[PDB]
Amino acid sequence: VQSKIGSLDNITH
Amino acid sequence: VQSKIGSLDNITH
Amino acid sequence: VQSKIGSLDNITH
Amino acid sequence: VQSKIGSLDNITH
Amino acid sequence: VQSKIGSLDNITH
Amino acid sequence: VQSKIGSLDNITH
Amino acid sequence: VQSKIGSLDNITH
Amino acid sequence: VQSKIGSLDNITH
Amino acid sequence: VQSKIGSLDNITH
Amino acid sequence: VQSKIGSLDNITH
Amino acid sequence: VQSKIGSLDNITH
Amino acid sequence: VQSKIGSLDNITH
Amino acid sequence: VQSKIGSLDNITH
Amino acid sequence: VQSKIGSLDNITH
Amino acid sequence: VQSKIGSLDNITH
Amino acid sequence: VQSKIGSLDNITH
Amino acid sequence: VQSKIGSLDNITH
Amino acid sequence: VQSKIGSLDNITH
Amino acid sequence: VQSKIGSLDNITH
Amino acid sequence: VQSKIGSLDNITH
Amino acid sequence: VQSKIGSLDNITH
Amino acid sequence: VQSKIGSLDNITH
Amino acid sequence: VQSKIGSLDNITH
Amino acid sequence: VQSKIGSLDNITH
Repeated sequence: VQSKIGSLDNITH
Repeated sequence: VQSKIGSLDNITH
Repeated sequence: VQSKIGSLDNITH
Repeated sequence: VQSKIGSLDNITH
Repeated sequence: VQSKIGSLDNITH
Repeated sequence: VQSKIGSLDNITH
Repeated sequence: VQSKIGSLDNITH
Repeated sequence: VQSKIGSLDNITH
Repeated sequence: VQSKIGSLDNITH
Repeated sequence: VQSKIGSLDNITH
Repeated sequence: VQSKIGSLDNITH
Repeated sequence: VQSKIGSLDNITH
Repeated sequence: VQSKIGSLDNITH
Repeated sequence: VQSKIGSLDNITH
Repeated sequence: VQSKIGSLDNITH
Repeated sequence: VQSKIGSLDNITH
Repeated sequence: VQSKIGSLDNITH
Repeated sequence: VQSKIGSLDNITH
Repeated sequence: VQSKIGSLDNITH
Repeated sequence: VQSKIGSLDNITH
Repeated sequence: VQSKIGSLDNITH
Repeated sequence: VQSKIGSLDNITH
Repeated sequence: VQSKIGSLDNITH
Repeated sequence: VQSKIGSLDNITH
């Protein structure tokens, strides 16, 4: 509700 | 509800 | 409801 | 489910 | 569930 | 569940 | 979503 | 979401 | 979310 | 019962 | 019962 | 019962 | 399941 | 389950 | 479960 | 929900 | 929810 | 919730 | 209910 | 209910 | 309920 | 519901 | 519910 | 609920 997700997994290999 | 998802998985190999 | 999805998986190999 | 979601309700008497 | 989520309610008498 | 979440309620008499 | 309400009831008596 | 309400009830008596 | 309310009830008597 | 009701599932292999 | 109700699941393998 | 109700699960292997 | 009802109402008038 | 009812109401009038 | 009811109400009038 | 599941009702009026 | 599940009701009026 | 689960009710009026 | 089991497995080796 | 089990497994080795 | 178990496992070795 | 009610189960290895 | 009610279980290894 | 009610269990190794 009225929320936001920028990212969950940023995986740099 | 009135929410936003920018990204979930950003995987750079 | 009144929501938006920009992206889910951005996979650069 | 059986809710009121993302709505506007105006009443005048 | 059986809630009022993200709504506006205005009443005038 | 059976709550009032993220809402605005205005009443005038 | 990205909308506007100018007014709902304009009443002159 | 990114919206505006100018007014709902404009009443003149 | 990133919204504005100018007013809800403007009443002149 | 044993469902997926209004949910989001993302699986990356 | 044994469901996924309004949830988010992200699985990266 | 034995559900996932409005939750977020992130699993990275 | 594997049960028996002899009688429910015996009404002598 | 594996139960028995002899009678519920015996009413002599 | 494996139980018995002989009677509930015996009413002599 | 609001049901009668495997029950017994006896009503003498 | 608001049910009768495996119960017995006897009502003599 | 607000149920009768495996109970016995006898009411003589 | 009013039944009988003589045997299930008679194994001779 | 009013039953009998003579035997289940008779094993001779 | 009013039952009998003669035996379950008769094992001869 | 999802039960084993008034049943017999025999397993031999 | 999710129970083992009035049942017999025999296992032999 | 999730119980073992009025049952017999026999295990032999």
